[PDB]
Amino acid sequence: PDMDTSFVGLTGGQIFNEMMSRQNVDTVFGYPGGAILPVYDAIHNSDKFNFVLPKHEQGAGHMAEGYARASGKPGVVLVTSGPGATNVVTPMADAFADGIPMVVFTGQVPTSAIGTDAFQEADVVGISRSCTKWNVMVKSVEELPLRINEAFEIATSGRPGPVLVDLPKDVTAAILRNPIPTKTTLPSAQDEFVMQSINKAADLINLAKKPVLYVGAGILNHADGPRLLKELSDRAQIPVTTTLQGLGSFDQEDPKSLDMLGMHGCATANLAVQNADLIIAVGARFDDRVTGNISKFAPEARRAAAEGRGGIIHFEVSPKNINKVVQTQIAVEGDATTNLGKMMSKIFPVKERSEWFAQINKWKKEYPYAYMEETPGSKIKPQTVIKKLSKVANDTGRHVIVTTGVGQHQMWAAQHWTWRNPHTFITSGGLGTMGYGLPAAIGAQVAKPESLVIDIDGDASFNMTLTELSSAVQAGTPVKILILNNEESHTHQLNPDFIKLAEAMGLKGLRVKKQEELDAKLKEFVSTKGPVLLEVEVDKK
Amino acid sequence: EPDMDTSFVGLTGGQIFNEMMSRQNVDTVFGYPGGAILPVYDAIHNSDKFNFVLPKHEQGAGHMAEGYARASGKPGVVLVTSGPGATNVVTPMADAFADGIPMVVFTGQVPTSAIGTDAFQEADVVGISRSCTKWNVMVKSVEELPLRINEAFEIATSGRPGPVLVDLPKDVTAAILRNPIPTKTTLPSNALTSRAQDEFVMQSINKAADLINLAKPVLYVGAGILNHADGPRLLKELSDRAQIPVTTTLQGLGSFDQEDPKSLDMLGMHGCATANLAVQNADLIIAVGARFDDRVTGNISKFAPEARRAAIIHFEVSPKNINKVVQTQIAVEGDATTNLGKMMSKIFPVRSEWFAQINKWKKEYEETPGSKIKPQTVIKKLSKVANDTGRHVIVTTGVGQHQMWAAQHWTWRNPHTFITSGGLGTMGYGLPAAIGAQVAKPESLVIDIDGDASFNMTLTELSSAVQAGTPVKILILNNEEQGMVTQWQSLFEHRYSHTHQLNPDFIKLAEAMGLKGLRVKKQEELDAKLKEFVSTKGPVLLEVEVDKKV
Ligand SMILES: Cc1cc2nc3c(=O)[nH]c(=O)nc-3n(C[C@H](O)[C@H](O)[C@H](O)COP(=O)(O)OP(=O)(O)OC[C@H]3O[C@@H](n4cnc5c(N)ncnc54)[C@H](O)[C@@H]3O)c2cc1C
Ligand SMILES: Cc1cc2nc3c(=O)[nH]c(=O)nc-3n(C[C@H](O)[C@H](O)[C@H](O)COP(=O)(O)OP(=O)(O)OC[C@H]3O[C@@H](n4cnc5c(N)ncnc54)[C@H](O)[C@@H]3O)c2cc1C
Ligand SMILES: Cc1ncc(C[n+]2csc(CCOP(=O)(O)OP(=O)(O)O)c2C)c(N)n1
Ligand SMILES: Cc1ncc(C[n+]2csc(CCOP(=O)(O)OP(=O)(O)O)c2C)c(N)n1
Ligand SMILES: O=P([O-])(O)O
Ligand SMILES: O=P([O-])(O)O
Ligand SMILES: O=P([O-])(O)O
Ligand SMILES: [K+]
Ligand SMILES: [K+]
Ligand SMILES: [Mg+2]
Ligand SMILES: [Mg+2]
Repeated sequence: PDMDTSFVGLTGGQIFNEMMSRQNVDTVFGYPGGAILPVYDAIHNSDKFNFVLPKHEQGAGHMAEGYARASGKPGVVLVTSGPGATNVVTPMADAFADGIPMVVFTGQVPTSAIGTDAFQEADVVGISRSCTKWNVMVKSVEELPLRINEAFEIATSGRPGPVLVDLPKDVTAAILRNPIPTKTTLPSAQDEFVMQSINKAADLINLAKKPVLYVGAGILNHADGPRLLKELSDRAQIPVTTTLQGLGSFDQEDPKSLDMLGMHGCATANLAVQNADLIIAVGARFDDRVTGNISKFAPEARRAAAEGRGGIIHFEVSPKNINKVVQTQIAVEGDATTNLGKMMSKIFPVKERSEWFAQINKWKKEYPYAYMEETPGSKIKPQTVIKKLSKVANDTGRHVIVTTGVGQHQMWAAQHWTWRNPHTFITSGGLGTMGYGLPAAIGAQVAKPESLVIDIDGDASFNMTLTELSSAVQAGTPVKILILNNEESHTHQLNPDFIKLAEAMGLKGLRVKKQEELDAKLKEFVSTKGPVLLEVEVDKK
Repeated sequence: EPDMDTSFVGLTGGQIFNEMMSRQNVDTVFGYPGGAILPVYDAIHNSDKFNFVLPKHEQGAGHMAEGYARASGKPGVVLVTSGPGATNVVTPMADAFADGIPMVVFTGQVPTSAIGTDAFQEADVVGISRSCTKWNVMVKSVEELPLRINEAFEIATSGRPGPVLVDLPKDVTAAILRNPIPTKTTLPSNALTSRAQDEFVMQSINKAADLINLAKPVLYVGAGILNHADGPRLLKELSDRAQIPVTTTLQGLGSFDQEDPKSLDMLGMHGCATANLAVQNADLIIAVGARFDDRVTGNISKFAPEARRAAIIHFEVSPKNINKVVQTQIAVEGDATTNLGKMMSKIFPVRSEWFAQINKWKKEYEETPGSKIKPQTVIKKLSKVANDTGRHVIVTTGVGQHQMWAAQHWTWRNPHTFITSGGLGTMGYGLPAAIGAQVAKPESLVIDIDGDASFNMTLTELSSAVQAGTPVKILILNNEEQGMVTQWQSLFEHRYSHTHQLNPDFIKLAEAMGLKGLRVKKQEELDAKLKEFVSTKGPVLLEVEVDKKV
């Protein structure tokens, strides 16, 4: 057996510290507590890590999600036992539904006390079983490195997701006395069937006359995904449409872009999909919000399949989701980016699809998706605020990241903003957690310090977690908080004075009541150095 | 006909739910809207038969419900939507579970036909809340709705009270009851025994009643005694008769008037030193509605010397707790209060060497003008000011040093007046619990003695207080200068700590939320601000800059 002694003499806390470094972790979100003290002190006292403190553990969890989605790295959360652990359940469930990599470490009462109704003792492993890909309770310090490495491996492989590691106080406070297996300290057949599927899929794409790329979140789980997607779209001249969670993976300013697909997407995108002979699904799960009545989804693709000249190709990483909603002609199992890479050289270069694009461009100017404009001297419409802010943001030339709350403003943000860069739309889709906006924006800002981070929030959503406003100031994250306030069966909620709230929290507050002041405020909003909140009184829902 | 009930035929799940709440004597519901719970939400929200309290975050709803229950004696009813709505009430359920607080949580769920398909906002709530509820279930059909509701309330309020969860699929609550259902399933499972039951209990009651009289004793009373209306009343009678010293756990505070000369006050490590000794200088420890927390007896082995010989009576309700931590001599299973009445007769009226011994031990155990303000002084002065109003006063707190100071330096007199998170110790509990308590006792003066870090956890509920019209008095003992994490300290006792959270301007926050804000920086302004604080009509927040070296 290959043994290692480099950790002998250290405490669980220092080992934890060392393991984070080996995992390339430089940011940790969390809140202190007695049970997690040994680890907290180690991380909090090291200048090797940036410890971000929220005002509520839920904040830590959502901040970690924002961090992960904007960086591509797993979000690390550190909290204490009992209430500390239960306060991160929503964020774990949220991350679980959206497939976001997150590693949650929770302090626990001493192993000797487990199952005695000790103070702040909770069956966290049991509580988080359904909202984590995997969880475990470290039983001894020798086991610590192993569990950490497993946690990171699982959280970042297959469909990314959250994992939880329960850390008993006696275990993290103990000192490693014995050497441990070297393997456990270092990070991390059908191979033929998959290669066959890649060939078959290449054959279908080369064969297609009116193909469509239906792209989702999966393409963002690899740094080169968006690049290879563009390459494939250019090489075979294939129009590209994305899901809500796929926004940003393809430049919407590109001529081949169909924009968002679904009951809330562009008519043109929905048409291309209903008329296509081949649909190439890349990192998307065919949600009914996208497909509509499944039995009537992609009729021309079905016909092609029936006649042996098309159908549906699905690049999926999870075997469980293959053929789950729709029967597919071909399924390429595994990482979408990797497989698109292996398939590129097999794709026949297509000079043009004049007819297909003619029909598409015809629908574009035939169904110009536009909301109901605003009548002079009247309540400001939210879609307008978004279309405009998008322009103002764009004029700065900076990299822009957008987070949102949950509600009507969420869909408007998705629809009326012009997406161009990957990892720039961070919204809660799977679970739809109100209050996500602010903390996710803070975490995204910590991940991309130079980026302009905007949170397009709703008034009710914003109230859920507005206490994190002071956390933004403390963390030095200059997030731009936009609140589309449409508050005048019918649950009228009382809102605080958002501007006075902001000032009370330590930020600059701005308000807009009339159309004649919107443009100036939007510019000041985006131009302000430091965190700032802008409330725009908008027309009732 | 008592066989089938037809009164609900034709109604929707939502109206049935509405009717069931009435049969359960529910007039208050805390919750937040969402698509999955819409059918029920609309029914409750549109009825003037119920007061629907809206928080800004579901966690607020849960803690508000706990405060409501502890101050009223009734179960706290919570109504939330699926997914995030359900997961946001997990902490409050875990909190209520640890402190044995009756709470009925109703969560909207995706249609039964969609269960297990990863539908939008679908969560295995029954699985998530299994370890933090006494019982839970997912209603499968509208005919089953009345049954589950009655079971939920029965379980939440019997044995050791606790939280229960009822998962409500949208299609089920939106459906209309077409067929009749058995009357048994629609009648509340409210609350007779046999000679076999009466004898078994009476047996242990007498055996215990003997070991009592035949001894010279101490009452170790806890939260259990407050779970019966006439609980504390019989506690006094049993202390008067045989002249017995009464000591309470943190959760027992208020069960016995600390004015009476027989009060040993609070027990445990952060308790009055006198009590800890009296618990040793006692020949017989009469445990009443307590669970011997290790925080009450660290040296489990060195616990109760004089009582460890001539035979530790235990009036417990859950057999699963008897002889599961400490070792008892006699066990009087069942409701404490009830078993006390069933033992009042067998008690021989009356001790002088007992008091003298204590009074001495007790008689054996401030700030200078110009220096920092001490928390203890704030609490003692506030207790006095509160008392001078003559009103019924209820106190809630956050979690931390201020929690223990509130317990120690306040003078407890009335039952159901100290509402603090002891079992789970949930920071952020103060404000929402105070709002719920206020809704339960509209005429009571409700004070939340909070800490700055704890208060930040849930300060968004401030606007909820204004909206609900609850005139809660929020006291924030801000000691932000000392960190909330100790690195090291002094033996003989300074504290060096780290991790300081940046607090917002509490006064400007209050004003922004719609309340009156007050601040105290110097000792020379404390008394006036305390009086204004308590005298202000409407919700008000008072921040007192306190010494970080206390
Ligand atoms: C009222 C309402 C309206 C909505 N309208 C729309 C709409 O019009 N259009 C729209 O798009 N959405 C809409 N949504 C959102 C929608 O419900 C789904 O949440 C979302 O579209 C799912 O997107 P996704 O498939 O890209 O991501 P996910 O649900 O995260 O699924 C990603 C898929 O990719 C797979 N995957 C992950 N990583 C990899 C990898 N490395 N390699 C290969 N595969 C991988 C996953 O296993 C999974 O199958 C709406 C929601 C609501 C509440
Ligand atoms: C920093 C800190 C310091 C603390 N210091 C102290 C301290 O010094 N002293 C202290 O006491 N606590 C202290 N606590 C609180 C402590 O952790 C426990 O939560 C508390 O002592 C439990 O009190 P209890 O047993 O009275 O109530 P519970 O924990 O609620 O237990 C009640 C018991 O009574 C039973 N019961 C319930 N209803 C009935 C009924 N109707 N009839 C009969 N039996 C019934 C229950 O089943 C249970 O066994 C502290 C907490 C913190 C965070
Ligand atoms: C934690 C949580 N509670 C409840 C819901 C149900 N819900 C979905 S959208 C919505 C209202 C959103 O209001 P607001 O944030 O103001 O946005 P708007 O739709 O007005 O833009 C609610 C209550 C939810 N998604 N999450
Ligand atoms: C939700 C939650 N997170 C963390 C803890 C750990 N914790 C216990 S006391 C405390 C600090 C309390 O600070 P404050 O509220 O300001 O009170 P003080 O002790 O200063 O009076 C913390 C962080 C907890 N009990 N609950
Ligand atoms: O300080 P805690 O984590 O023991 O409450
Ligand atoms: O309104 P929701 O709960 O369906 O998002
Ligand atoms: O309080 P500190 O340790 O974060 O500076
Ligand atoms: K767009
Ligand atoms: K006292
Ligand atoms: Mg709104
Ligand atoms: Mg404090």
